Amino acid sequence: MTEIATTSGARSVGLLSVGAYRPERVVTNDEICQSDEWIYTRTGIKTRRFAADDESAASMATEACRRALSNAGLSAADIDGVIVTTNTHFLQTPPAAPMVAASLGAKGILGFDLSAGCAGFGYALGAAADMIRGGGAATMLVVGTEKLSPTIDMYDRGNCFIFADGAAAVVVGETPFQGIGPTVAGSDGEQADAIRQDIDWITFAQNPSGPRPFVRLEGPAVFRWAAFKMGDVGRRAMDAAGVRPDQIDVFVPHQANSRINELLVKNLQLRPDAVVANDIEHTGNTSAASIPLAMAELLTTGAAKPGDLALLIGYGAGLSYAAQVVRMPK
Amino acid sequence: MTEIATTSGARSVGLLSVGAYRPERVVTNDEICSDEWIYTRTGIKTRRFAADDESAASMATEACRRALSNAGLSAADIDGVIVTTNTHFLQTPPAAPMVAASLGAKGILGFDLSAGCAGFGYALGAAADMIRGGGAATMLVVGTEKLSPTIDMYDRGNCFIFADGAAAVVVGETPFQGIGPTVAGSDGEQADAIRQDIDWITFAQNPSGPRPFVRLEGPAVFRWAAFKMGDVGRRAMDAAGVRPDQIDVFVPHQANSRINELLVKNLQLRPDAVVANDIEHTGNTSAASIPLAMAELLTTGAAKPGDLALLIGYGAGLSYAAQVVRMPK
Ligand SMILES: *C(=O)OCCCCCCCCCC
Ligand SMILES: *C(=O)OCCCCCCCCCC
Repeated sequence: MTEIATTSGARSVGLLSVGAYRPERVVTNDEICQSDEWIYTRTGIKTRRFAADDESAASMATEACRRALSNAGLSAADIDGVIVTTNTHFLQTPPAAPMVAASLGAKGILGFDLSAGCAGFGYALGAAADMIRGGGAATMLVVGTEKLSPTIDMYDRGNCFIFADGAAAVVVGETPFQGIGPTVAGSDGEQADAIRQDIDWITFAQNPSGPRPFVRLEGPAVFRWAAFKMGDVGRRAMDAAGVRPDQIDVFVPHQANSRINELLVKNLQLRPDAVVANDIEHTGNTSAASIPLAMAELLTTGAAKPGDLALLIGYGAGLSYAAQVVRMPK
Repeated sequence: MTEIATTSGARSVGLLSVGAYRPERVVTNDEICSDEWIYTRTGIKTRRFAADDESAASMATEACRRALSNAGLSAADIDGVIVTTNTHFLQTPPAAPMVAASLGAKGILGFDLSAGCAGFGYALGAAADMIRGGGAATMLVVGTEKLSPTIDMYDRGNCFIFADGAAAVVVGETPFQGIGPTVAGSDGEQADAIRQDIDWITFAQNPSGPRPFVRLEGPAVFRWAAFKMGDVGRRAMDAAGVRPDQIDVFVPHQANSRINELLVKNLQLRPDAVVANDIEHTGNTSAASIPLAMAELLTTGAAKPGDLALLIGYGAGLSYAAQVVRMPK
């Protein structure tokens, strides 16, 4: 017999940088609601950004990657691979990743698209770290990108003010100390219909002049699942990384709803002075992009500092969750 | 001052089994279209089309069941599932949690990976990487495809190529290393070579225009695969510390027989190396093609468990992913 060779990579892996792209167009509650107080009270959202018509999930991802590279002090030549996590790449094929790689001037590098609803970022982060420690790569881009605005039913009074557009990217590479803890993840396939495209594209393709697909949300069900189950997920993620709740400096949950996230902060028993991501206020829910965008906002404003111990929790569609403890990038 | 735990799982990981699902309905060249014309160009004689109530997700579930059974394991033994596909026709929810739920392991981690036909290679790599990192001990990786609804029956360039099916592998700890290092890359400059021609949203906003279909720039894909994947193969063998002459089984993506015939020669394998030819009765099932081709070779007994196999996935995005594995089941 011949033994199949095993390779090895870096032991200590971390977030070198974050780079964010936010579309120019600002849509206020008052503009979209044709009550600002009503929306803000229920969601925590005041405004959100909508991408232009010529912008796409891939194009915003590219801009975000450019910015992440600059913040890590790297060129595209330094990158070994790129994972795009998104739910709004509106082509079955080709994937976004190779297009992103090409736009960045690194056309040959490995990459794929990963879809796990709002939790794809934690999954892609975990995969990158695993890949780098495995020896399959040394430095990687992970980019959450989302163009949700064309998917919104503007007569759906349950969700139309929730979803928004944007992209943010992290660079994952070797660090002097461990910077990304073990990935804690799971799902609940039994509640798959809680967040969905209501009509599959093929059913629609065969009757284009009938009702078209839009995003649908069973809000109460999602609220209850997130608010009550994600505490245990955070604890698992902290326990795996060997850290206590009181050691957490920064909490970055998925920016789905402020009320959900306030309940999680309380459930997680964090320090009274722990810094909690609240990017949703002017960014809305940008799904796969929300955590890294929220990371960027905290670093941009000086609320968080690079090296801060952060707990990230992603939750959402499919009913999927992914969580991990990290050190803040940049 | 605050340590983030450094961990690890099993260093030696491998394929414990493969399970295949193929739809009942056999469509012949004669039914679809000239038998000799298609066969000369592609090596396809027949292909399988899934029923209307079948999906990529449902077929993935069935492929997983069989894989589990072939490994002598149940859903309880699995820590996660990766579904790779290009024909999950929902933006959300992802297929993976639905497959987990249908297996009776609704709580397990999982996600959808899309990378054209190279998705299996990437997902295999990712699954092994995850296990060695300690994030899981045993995983399912399933390639699945319902390609028939995407075919334009008037596209005389490709209508006879694509078909339906699913196959899954169980990935877990093995006594000896069973999955070589991932060799992967892409060429985004040739993104339009294999594509959905009209994006779903553009189509939704103009229902009076044409509907989307799979489009293929054959020549451009042929050239790229036939002359570039040889080197990819060599890089994957080199990474696994194996010579071409040690390869028992070669499993390229079942895109086209003629491409694959040129690849076999370029790769300089043993005259008696076994070459996957599942395309003949399965057609091109994209992401499902490689595990399906593995299962076909094991079923006929052309390949045996333990055999040293070279896998090369190539296709859309212009993406490729390759590794050397030991044959499972
Ligand atoms: C996080 O859980 O958010 C999920 C949002 C993804 C919705 C995808 C859009 C589906 C509708 C397509 C018209
Ligand atoms: C392997 O390279 O396969 C790529 C083919 C995937 C085709 C997806 C279908 C796109 C058309 C949707 C109507």
